[PDB]
Amino acid sequence: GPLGSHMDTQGSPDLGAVELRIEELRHHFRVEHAVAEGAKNVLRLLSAAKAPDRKAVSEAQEKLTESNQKLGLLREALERRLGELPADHPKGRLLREELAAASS
Repeated sequence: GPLGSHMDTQGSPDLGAVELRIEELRHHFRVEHAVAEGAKNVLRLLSAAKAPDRKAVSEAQEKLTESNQKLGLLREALERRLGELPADHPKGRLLREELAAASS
């Protein structure tokens, strides 16, 4: 096969491709982090009642667990994602902050 040219080496991975992956990962992170927080609100809400509903606590605990644990894989995903992106790049800056707000 004919080869031996220069495709012109760039720094960092392809931004266009990785940013597309960023969009969905951050999407997943947001949607889960939302209900993860929202569930803690619910647990506290019902736990502050002298007589909390036993079905409602199960409802909350379940959706809480899923999002909470998944936030782990979503976060560790984003951790390496932003680590390959320049901080001058808008996404890289905000993703670091959103992960910082989460736990990192």
